[PDB]
Amino acid sequence: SYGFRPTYGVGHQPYRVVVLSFELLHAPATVCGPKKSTNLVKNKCVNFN
Amino acid sequence: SYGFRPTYGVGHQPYRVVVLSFELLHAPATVCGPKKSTNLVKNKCVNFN
Repeated sequence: SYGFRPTYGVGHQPYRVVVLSFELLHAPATVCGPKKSTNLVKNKCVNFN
Repeated sequence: SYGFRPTYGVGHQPYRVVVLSFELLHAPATVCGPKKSTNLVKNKCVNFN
């Protein structure tokens, strides 16, 4: 057990760490923001995303 | 002279440092642990160390 106290230097103070672990998979997309969906074209070249 | 004091942050606190310096030489081995010596074979292929 560590035993950190609030009156010492930063070398013995607790820091909450969120280890973001992820992987780019074959699965359908889940979490990629509120970004605007656009229209669809079937004959013209576009910069699709 | 630094003049260190025990009531300041870690940026101004003395740290004892042991600089390990070594080199892999032709000389016979000296310091490589209590690891178990094994038997010897003269006709069979092995993974020697």
